[PDB]
Amino acid sequence: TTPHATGSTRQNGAPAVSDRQSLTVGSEGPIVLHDTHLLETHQHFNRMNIPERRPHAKGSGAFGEFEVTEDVSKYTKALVFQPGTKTETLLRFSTVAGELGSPDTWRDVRGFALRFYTEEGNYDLVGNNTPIFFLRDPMKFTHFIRSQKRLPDSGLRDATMQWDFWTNNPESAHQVTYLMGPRGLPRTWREMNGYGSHTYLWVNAQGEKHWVKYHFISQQGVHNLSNDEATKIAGENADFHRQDLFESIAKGDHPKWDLYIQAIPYEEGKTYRFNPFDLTKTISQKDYPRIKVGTLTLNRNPENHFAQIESAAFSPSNTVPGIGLSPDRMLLGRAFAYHDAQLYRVGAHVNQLPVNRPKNAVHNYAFEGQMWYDHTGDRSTYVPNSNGDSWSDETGPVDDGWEADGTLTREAQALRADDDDFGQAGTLVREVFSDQERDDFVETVAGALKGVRQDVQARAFEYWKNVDATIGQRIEDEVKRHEGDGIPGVEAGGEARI
Amino acid sequence: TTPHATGSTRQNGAPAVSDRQSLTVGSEGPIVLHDTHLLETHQHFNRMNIPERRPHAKGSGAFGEFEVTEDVSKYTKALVFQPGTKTETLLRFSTVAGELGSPDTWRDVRGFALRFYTEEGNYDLVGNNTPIFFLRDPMKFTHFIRSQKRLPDSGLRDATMQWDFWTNNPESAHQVTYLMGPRGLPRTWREMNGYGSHTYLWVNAQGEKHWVKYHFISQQGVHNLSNDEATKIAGENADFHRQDLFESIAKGDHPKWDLYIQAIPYEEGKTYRFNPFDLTKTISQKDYPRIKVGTLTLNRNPENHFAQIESAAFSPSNTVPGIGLSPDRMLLGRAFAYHDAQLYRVGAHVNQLPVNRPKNAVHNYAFEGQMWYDHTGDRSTYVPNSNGDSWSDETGPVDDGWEADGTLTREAQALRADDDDFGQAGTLVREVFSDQERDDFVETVAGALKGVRQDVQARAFEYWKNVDATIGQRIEDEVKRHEGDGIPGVEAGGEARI
Amino acid sequence: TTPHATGSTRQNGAPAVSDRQSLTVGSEGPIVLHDTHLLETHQHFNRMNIPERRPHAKGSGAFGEFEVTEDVSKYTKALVFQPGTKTETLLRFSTVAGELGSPDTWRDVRGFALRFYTEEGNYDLVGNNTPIFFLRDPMKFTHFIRSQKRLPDSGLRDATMQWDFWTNNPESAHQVTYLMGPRGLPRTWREMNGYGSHTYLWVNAQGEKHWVKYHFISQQGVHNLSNDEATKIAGENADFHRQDLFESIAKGDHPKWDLYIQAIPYEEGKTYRFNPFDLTKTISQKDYPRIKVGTLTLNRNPENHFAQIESAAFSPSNTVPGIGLSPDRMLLGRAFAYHDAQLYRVGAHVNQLPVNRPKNAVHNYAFEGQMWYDHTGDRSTYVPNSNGDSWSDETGPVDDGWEADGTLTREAQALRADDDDFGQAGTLVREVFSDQERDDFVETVAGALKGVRQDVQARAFEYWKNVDATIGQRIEDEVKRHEGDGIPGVEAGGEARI
Amino acid sequence: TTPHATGSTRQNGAPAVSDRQSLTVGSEGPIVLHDTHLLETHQHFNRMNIPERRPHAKGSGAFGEFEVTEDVSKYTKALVFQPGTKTETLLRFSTVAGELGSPDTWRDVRGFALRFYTEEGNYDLVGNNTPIFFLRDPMKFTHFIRSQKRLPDSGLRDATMQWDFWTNNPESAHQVTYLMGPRGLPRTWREMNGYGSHTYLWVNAQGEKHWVKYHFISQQGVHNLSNDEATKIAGENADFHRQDLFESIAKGDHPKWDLYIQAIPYEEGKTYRFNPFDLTKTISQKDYPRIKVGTLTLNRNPENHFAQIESAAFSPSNTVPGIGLSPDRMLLGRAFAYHDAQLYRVGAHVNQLPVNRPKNAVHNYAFEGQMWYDHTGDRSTYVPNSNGDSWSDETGPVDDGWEADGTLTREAQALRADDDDFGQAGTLVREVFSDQERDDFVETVAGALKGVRQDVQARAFEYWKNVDATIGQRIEDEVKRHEGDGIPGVEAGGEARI
Ligand code: HEM
Repeated sequence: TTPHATGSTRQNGAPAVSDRQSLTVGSEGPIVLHDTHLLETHQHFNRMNIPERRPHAKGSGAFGEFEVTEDVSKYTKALVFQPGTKTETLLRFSTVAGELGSPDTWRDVRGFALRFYTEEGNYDLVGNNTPIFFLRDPMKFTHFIRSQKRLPDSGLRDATMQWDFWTNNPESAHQVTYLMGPRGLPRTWREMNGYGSHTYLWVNAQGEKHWVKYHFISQQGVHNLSNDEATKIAGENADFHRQDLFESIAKGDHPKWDLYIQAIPYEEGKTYRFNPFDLTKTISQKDYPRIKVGTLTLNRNPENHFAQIESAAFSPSNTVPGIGLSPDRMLLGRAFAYHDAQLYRVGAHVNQLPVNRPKNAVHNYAFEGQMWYDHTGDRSTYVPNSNGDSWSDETGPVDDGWEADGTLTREAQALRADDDDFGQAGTLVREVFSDQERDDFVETVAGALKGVRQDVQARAFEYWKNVDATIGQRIEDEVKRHEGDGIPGVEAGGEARI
Repeated sequence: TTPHATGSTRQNGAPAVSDRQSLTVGSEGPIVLHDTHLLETHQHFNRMNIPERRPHAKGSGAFGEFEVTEDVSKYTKALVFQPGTKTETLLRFSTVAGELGSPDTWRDVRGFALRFYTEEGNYDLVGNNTPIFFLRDPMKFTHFIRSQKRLPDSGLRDATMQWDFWTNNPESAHQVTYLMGPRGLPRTWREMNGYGSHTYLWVNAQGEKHWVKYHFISQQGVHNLSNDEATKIAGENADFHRQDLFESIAKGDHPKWDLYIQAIPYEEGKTYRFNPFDLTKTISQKDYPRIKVGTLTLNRNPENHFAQIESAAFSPSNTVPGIGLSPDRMLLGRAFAYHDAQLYRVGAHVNQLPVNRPKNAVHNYAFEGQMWYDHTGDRSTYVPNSNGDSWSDETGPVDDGWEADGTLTREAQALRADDDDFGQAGTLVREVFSDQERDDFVETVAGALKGVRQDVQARAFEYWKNVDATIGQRIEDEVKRHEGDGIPGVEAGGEARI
Repeated sequence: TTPHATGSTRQNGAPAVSDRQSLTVGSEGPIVLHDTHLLETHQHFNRMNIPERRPHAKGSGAFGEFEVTEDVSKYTKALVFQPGTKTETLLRFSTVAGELGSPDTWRDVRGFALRFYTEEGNYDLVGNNTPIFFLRDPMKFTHFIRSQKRLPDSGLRDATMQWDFWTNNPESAHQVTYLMGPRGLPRTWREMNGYGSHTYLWVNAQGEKHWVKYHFISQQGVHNLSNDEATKIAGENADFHRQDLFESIAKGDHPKWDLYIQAIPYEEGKTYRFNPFDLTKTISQKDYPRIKVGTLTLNRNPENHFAQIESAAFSPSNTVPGIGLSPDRMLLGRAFAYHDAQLYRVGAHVNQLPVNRPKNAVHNYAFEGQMWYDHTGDRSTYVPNSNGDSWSDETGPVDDGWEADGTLTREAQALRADDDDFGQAGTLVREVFSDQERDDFVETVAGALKGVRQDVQARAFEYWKNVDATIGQRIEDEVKRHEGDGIPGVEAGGEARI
Repeated sequence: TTPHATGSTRQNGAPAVSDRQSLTVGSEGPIVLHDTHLLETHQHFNRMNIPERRPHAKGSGAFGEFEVTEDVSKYTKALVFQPGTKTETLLRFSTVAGELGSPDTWRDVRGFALRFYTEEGNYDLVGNNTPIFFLRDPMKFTHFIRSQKRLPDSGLRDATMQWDFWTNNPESAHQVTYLMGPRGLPRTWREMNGYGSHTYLWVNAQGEKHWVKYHFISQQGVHNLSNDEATKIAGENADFHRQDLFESIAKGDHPKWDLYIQAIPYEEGKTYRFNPFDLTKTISQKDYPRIKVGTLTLNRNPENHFAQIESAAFSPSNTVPGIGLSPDRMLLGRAFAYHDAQLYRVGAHVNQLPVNRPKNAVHNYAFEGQMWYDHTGDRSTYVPNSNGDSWSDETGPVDDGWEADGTLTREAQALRADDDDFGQAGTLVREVFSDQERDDFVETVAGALKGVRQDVQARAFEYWKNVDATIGQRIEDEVKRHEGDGIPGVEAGGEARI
């Protein structure tokens, strides 16, 4: 306490005098321009909001730990996955389409964004609750997300727009099937699996390469809500998932996931009968079984949601030695996009905020800019230099690379032996779902098509029949009778929609 | 169509070639850095979101017309209110606390933001659906809004925080009573009244001054939802109000409001038994009756929600000759705050966007800055100048002013004869509400207090007993039995809250 | 060093691999999109620049110490000025009109911006190298600065614009005389005086008030350059002053200034024969003599110019207990303007950057926003609260206030007995300047008028004759003969100017 | 004029009342918070400055016209270069290293940024006044520019840093030779040549490809200043080039350049004895002669420098059909970097500002964002769509592409038969320069090395001897005697430098 303290300060540390009354000319007079405490507090209030994420605006998370319990050193040299290693983590969960204040229990994909604070940098595995996605080229991603959001005139979400996009981009079928099935509505984030989705590259100490898939299997099981239940919860508690996570950890109920990988030898990646670089494809566990790595535990709530969760900036570009990207076009687009969005959303120095700083020493050739908190003193700004300030200069083929040859083109990826748009979705509907799940699926899909413009409905019937003739007929019959579930978060029809 | 057209362009107008596939080295190869269409489209996608309004993030609106049907020329010289004048309008409706994607049917205040595109500038009457507010000094406003939003650790709304603030700021009682009563949940925006809330100054052609209140009385009546109904709708259709407005106008059902004023002679403003400059007070219609002015009709939907509604920037500083502010401290704070927030939210040149431009010629001493669309050529940048570029230089007392005298102070406004924190709220509960409304009010308030930390509940009981001894006891009895309604948008208790 | 280190890292702390070659498909192939090190480094490079200050863009500074050597406790309770106190300082010097890369030796005002890192907050005394300024109302300031900068079409500085403004605002005469005299061209920043210019309020422990002027008298003396010398230096070394300061401190030659105040009793401020609240007036040292306080020494160079000097954010609003503002309209405008500019220039959290943080604990009701480095955990966001998080709530007249009474008006300040626009300037020319200084002054002013549009020249002759009939005739005679010095930084005439 | 007009307005179009006095409580009282005209004007003034370009901050330009006078339709299908076509242009000239207010006559590269407003989009040819550059990989560019700017502690330019960079990157020799020769100091922008520097791709109507170099040969000749003359001018008139251009056009003296290309058949690009994709190499005019295209005339000054020149945003990504990029790594980096910098410098909608809009219709899949002036109404936001809103979907090899094959690598480009770092520079010194130019060159280079740290000087002597043994010895001898010219804009040595 200072001699003239009053209970709080202005931004310069001087006593604020009052947090409750403005500076006026007498009790009845106007406010004066030089009420600097009023000005500082209001000008800051007016700049509290930052642009929400696009997509995945609505979310929350927690800190935890990852422990390696198996030996996978033969597949990677990454320090984080070496035998016995324990690493601090941060995980943010999210929906995709909805904005900052939208209900948690809308039918949607969920994000599973995981950071490992490793000894050789921050390693971000930015996943979802599905092993696949709707698209295989990033040029389509902007269109997709806009189709999932709002009409330009009325500002409403619209199933007609969603189905127009999906039916005109049949590569979407595998993921749309997954979304419309039971897993479109997780009961809690604790009761859903996480996946890397993409094929990544692992490189071992000898330079040998494997293509890898990541699977985070919940120790709490996979539990889902019905459309009706999720709708009810959306009204009663729009932050049901956020609350559940925080309360579970606060009570000492720490959720866990076991990490497994699939590991494909380098050369087999080029010849496998499904394209591992096609994000719409899963890789059969019969061909490439899951191999255990270790266990993820979440055990610590944030102390400040905005500083630690909202301001967190995850990026697939945040690889570490031993782990690389792959020829998956969607992943390569992501390598650019996140960092770019974060410069706008948070700032040029987003990676100097405590939650985004690595544990190891950063020695990076970047200087100046707004809000530069940790400056580099008189370090040289150029390389090579004669001043003893180090730089990197490895030449030749990179350890996390691969080969390419061809002419510059814009075209679809070449099909492997068993690649198509509909086969894997079919397999899901026919072989994986139970009878009860198929019944629910029909009611969901028919519901999602209710009120959809007729020409778009007609294309949807052909789309679903391509997935499976029987399910597609069942959906068609129900839509023609105007039956089906209400879908939390979206509807179609009426004068304010297409 | 150009000779080499492909169906769409890049930002420079050159053909885009593809909106569907990225530029790769062969079909199987990586994406190249020089896919400039991928880069432009993604970099723009990443900068689509802007900071949401704080407060009043969730909203929508429509264009319309205001017609003057009475003669109020004796009270004001403002062109917009002269006999027979018809003026184009824009109205945005909103909630207060919730973010961009939050349900429309939460219990809350609603915004009623009205712009008139007058011949002498844009006149903004930025109102609410209540004639009063919770506070009488703008220093408290930042605290209030933060109390209505989320806890810093868990990110949840919390009734304990809301009641802690309200019970420690008893000036809030009049508005908290209004909010907890029937009008806290409008059925539609068409079925709610709008109010200026503040006293404004009107000045006539001779310089005579009146203090005025604005009242917009819905021709559709005032209709409200129950807590249970609003909760159900929040789940089923989070954009119920936005949809209702758009569909009603699209069908030709144009909602109307009649404008009335109360007009207090200048000197009587200083002596009236309730303080007209205290935003927590209504002015009795027995003392100062409502006088009709004209009728507001909404008749045209936006063609682009984001450009015309989200990017609209309303401000109480946007007065026109004949209409001024008043010694209401809250209004004086608002004169600064909106324009300031909009510089951050939209940009320095927010008032050059079409929706925010006036109809008349702007000749303003402001130049340069980012995104300066309409430049001033070689116009002089300073005054006086010898180049024939005009400026303003009226000296002496302004026509929309008043007197003040005193020492610089931070203290509460002096009480008029009948000013207090609780009397008007009481009158509402005892005399205005029906028996059924009182019964509902008890269930609402008791519900809002369920799970609230006990020390804060105890202060709430004293607060409600100060409003009315009988209602306060009824609330206390119900809270002690753990009864009451669920309140859409908020709750208390549990490990993630206070 | 990590096991896989390469000499530098990316922003996530992972090895960068190369700071010298991009990632390509073979040696001859294109750059791939996923060269994330290329992207991070370029995207940061592209965001290194921040808006330059307006005005005072060109500058540099150093750290030092202020030691109180006299007892002025009877005039102020401010901790920084209590007997024997030593306080760390930061001082930035600057010109006014020129941009970031403009020569240091243009004829101009110099800034003298001094921060004291006190035990009760950062106290900023943001002065100039003159005791007066050109204007007495902040509405004119924007116009003035724009007149000192560039024409809207050609982008050139123009003496015609400068004189058009000055001659149409005769309040400018006192400062224009000072600027055109010897002190318009300091040889070094070490060899110029600094001044607070404005009257400030000092309040002692008993609540007694004095109006104060600050004077920083250089121990190195006041030494100036001729127009010809300054022009030569502008070509040979555009950073002459910046270099001089850095080299002098590096060699151990620490420049010093002694601080003196003038102290006017509170009531005498209202009756003195020159208006102490008029920034165009000096206060006679015969009436109110200088009183010594202590000594300022600069002794430490920055380690990083951009982080410590460019990103420094000084503000007259940064008062501390014992020191307040005054009824000087220009000072009251400054209380708002600096903080506002800094939110745009640097960011919302400009006062969390190390150079701008106070030494004492900040407990301020501001939360969230972009680049929030030092978060407040779970501290309450509202007041009063029941959670033990303190706030301020002092009521009544503030200790650094004063009285006012009147109607809202826009008009000139009332004249004291001896106030006018020209008298003090005259006194300077007639009584203070030597014969040689008068001769130089004539050559400077005539030079500054060379090529000026004839109608503006004619008004300038009347202006100078009002200052002093003899000097004004001498200037007129020289201008009519087209004689006079070239003025570093500006000229008039020709097809690209007025 | 409106009935209540006062000579100017606020931003909402209402009369401003005064541009000269603030709103106070009586003449002697404080300024009130609700002086909204003071607030608007100051808040805008505070946001007038935008980040300067990095690099090429200091510049100016003019509009003009390009006329095709020859038939080059066999080489390109680009509309802009078809027989007889006349196209409106905008050209911005600039230096590179210096900031916004830095003198025009520093020794430096000059920018030559040319936009053609074509019928098929804006085509930007963003050149320099040299056919080569210092570097051949964009990873080095950030380092280079930072080396040309200021030391991190003192904020001074430093020749030691410049030479440390250049001598450690010997690829720089060709361009450093050009810069240190006569053409480092153009007398005017009218008296310098412009060059595209890079190889670009031209594609004709049949799909046949040629690699092209652009050369803009001044009809005013090439005229240069001495170091001493340029230094003198830097002091006397820091805006000498800006003024010269504006005055010449104003007087009707319209500067012209003739455009010539070199055209290399596609296959010969891969085998030519100098690498056409190496920006440090010129292509011999004996092997590939210059072919005339047409003439560029500048004939119209800007009406607003800031809106039309400062806010102009040029980009090499702004190609048009018939013109593509090439495998030059530096060009490929530029395709990303400009647009990125402009999003920060100006805004997301930089290409909606009038100067940056194309003449033809833009139909681009980008929506929303700050300051969106020209919205897209209810146009579909996704593709394909069933709503009649067109998109692009060309599949297969692009017309402006080429082939690549290899593994992902970071390494130097493979050498052609006659590629090295020093040979072309030599040829310049030995064969192109006259005796007098060689004498001047020695004095320039020796001057540039004066005061440079001895170890860096020693490396510079080896560097210059590699260019030419005789010139290198002459430079060494002069440096060891401490002789040489002063170089405008830079020096070395002393306590504030390396
Ligand atoms: C990889 C190498 C280069 C990179 C990354 C690069 C980057 C940039 C950037 C970011 C700007 C500022 C753009 C803006 O803010 O509007 C710029 C300006 C400029 N650059 Fe480049 N540059 C490179 C090489 C070159 C070369 C080789 C040339 C000439 C052939 C050139 C000519 C120019 C010109 C003339 C400007 C100023 C344009 C104007 O007047 O607005 N640059 N450069």
